[PDB]
Amino acid sequence: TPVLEKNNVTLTGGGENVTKELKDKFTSGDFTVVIKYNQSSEKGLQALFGISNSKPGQQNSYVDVFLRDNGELGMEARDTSSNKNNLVSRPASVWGKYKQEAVTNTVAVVADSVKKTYSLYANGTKVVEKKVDNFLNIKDIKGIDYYMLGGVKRAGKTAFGFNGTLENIKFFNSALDEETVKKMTTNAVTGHLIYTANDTTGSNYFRIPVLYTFSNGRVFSSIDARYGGTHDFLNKINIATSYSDDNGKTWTKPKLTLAFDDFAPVPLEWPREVGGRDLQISGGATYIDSVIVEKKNKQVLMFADVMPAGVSFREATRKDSGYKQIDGNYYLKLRKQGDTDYNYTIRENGTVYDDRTNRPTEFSVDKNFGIKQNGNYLTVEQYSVSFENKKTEYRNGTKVHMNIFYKDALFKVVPTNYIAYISSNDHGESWSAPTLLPPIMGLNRNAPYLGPGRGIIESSTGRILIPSYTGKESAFIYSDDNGASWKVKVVPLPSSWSAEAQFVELSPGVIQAYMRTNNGKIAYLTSKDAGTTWSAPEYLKFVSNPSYGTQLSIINYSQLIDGKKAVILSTPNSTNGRKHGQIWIGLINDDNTIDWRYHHDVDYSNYGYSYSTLTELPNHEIGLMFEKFDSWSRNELHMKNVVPYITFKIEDLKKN
Ligand SMILES: CC(=O)N[C@H]1[C@H]([C@H](O)[C@H](O)CO)OC(C(=O)O)=C[C@@H]1O
Repeated sequence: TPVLEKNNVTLTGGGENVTKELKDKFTSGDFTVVIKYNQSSEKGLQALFGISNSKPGQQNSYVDVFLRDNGELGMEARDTSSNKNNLVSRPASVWGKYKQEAVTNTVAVVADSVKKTYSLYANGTKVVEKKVDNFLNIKDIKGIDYYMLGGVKRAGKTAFGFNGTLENIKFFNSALDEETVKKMTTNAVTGHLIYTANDTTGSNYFRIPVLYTFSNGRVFSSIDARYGGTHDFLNKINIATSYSDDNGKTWTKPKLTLAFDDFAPVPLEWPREVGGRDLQISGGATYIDSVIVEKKNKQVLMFADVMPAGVSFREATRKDSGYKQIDGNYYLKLRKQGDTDYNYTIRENGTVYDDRTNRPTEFSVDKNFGIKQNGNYLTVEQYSVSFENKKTEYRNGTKVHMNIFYKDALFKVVPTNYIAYISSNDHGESWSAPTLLPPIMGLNRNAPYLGPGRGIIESSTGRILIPSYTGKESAFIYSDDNGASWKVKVVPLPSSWSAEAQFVELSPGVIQAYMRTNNGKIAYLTSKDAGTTWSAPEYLKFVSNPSYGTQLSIINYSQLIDGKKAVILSTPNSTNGRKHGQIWIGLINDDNTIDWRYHHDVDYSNYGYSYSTLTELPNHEIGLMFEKFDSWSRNELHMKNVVPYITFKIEDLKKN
């Protein structure tokens, strides 16, 4: 039970002395503090409480828990005379505002001198636990004489003044156990996660959210389940899905939808320290960056990039499709172990052919790229990962089918990237086996890289359009036969853009592709013939981002706003990083120019905001899922439970 509990303490920098209440309560020196608070101003460094030596010369002798204006939660524990200075923290731990209101967060700190660890919790998640060599509890700091809410008394002055309301604050004179404190910090923020660390997927990490609303009124999500931290590469990544049959209120437990099993779907504690965060899973095959579209006949497509083990955006040969042309048909090449050339193709029924003799072999390749010999599966041992800061990838005794995308395969595909698609006839309950896309860029070129989010059906032609990019060009993958066959329009860009794009239709036959660039701006290209030819790029005047850029989301909206047809855009908007998420409403004019009339800031401007996805809910509200952190920063790698789902009414989005 609490040694002290206070409530509804509103403050604006000044703090409140509780020295009389807490002096003499902390017998061992260990402590737990749980704080339910909301901020009225996020600016500056703010302490939720402070325990200090207030006397002159002793300003580096204190304990506190602090909040930064970018959502970082941390704690310090410092002693002047021994020059001991502990700082434990994690970025992107709290929420600032939501729809014009200060957000209530619940955070906690645990100091355990037996373990020599400081632990921090926020909103149901243990955001960090750190064993420290120079551990300090309250009794270890010389001359503690001052205990304060909403600041730290340093040399008789109030430092780090907190602005807001401490709704409830509990001080305990012992280290409370992990599961209790997780429970105490659980609140409404906790329930905005669809995908959670070590849920049904087995993944501790997630990135690249996608939302889509189907014609039947189901709302559907896909996401990258990234098992080896959040690294784009190298990594072990599956695509997970989850859906809602009630306008987004409740969601199904996540299922794996695209996955390889050369590594198992298991939780790994990826090291965040500078010395380990660069580590990667190197040996594992991957699906990455999903795109969803619903056809006119209500069948659903999902596309994803496919990386064989060892291959990424970085390693993939750019000069080979992985396909061969034989009598006007395209067939995937394979290289057998011990050969240097690619002497084999996969042809009809998955039969592996020796191209030299033009004869079928005894080998075949199944619908999931698994290898058979005489109609029986070849096997390989699955890998596990183990730590200590010593990472090892090792064979674990479990047998899985040998696969042409694996490290230990007898027959291997060219080490480049591919695109695969799967189809569903039951709005995402079940999915067909993956089909690899044919060499639409040419035989001597790797496939493009998907622009995550959604594709579209252009209404005047029924053309299906899937966005992708090469690093130098936009690659608009399309089908004019309701998805039976695919072509591409390649459009050279002004520079080396990572041209992650999304489409909107302005009017029949007129589409725009809005995309990331390498120049700091969002570009948009216009076609007035349903995607066949594209104008020169124009740029939005009101977004200004770092040169590297970030993925965006833009969707058509079904209902009139101010009597006009509308589009809705989600993007970060800050030259300081992947920060300052905004939702913009653009109203289409009769001449097909857009009036960008409204914008809404999702949280405060220094809070993290990376990849995002929008959908129109059946009730005509808006669903938003996004990466509430900076996914470019090397400081914000390998963080759990940082991809929330939130919703807006149009009237909410009109404000800011
Ligand atoms: C296929 C792949 O690697 N996709 C990744 C993409 C890509 O590497 C970049 O476009 C190269 O320029 O980068 C990012 C990113 O947050 O910046 C996320 C994607 O998951």
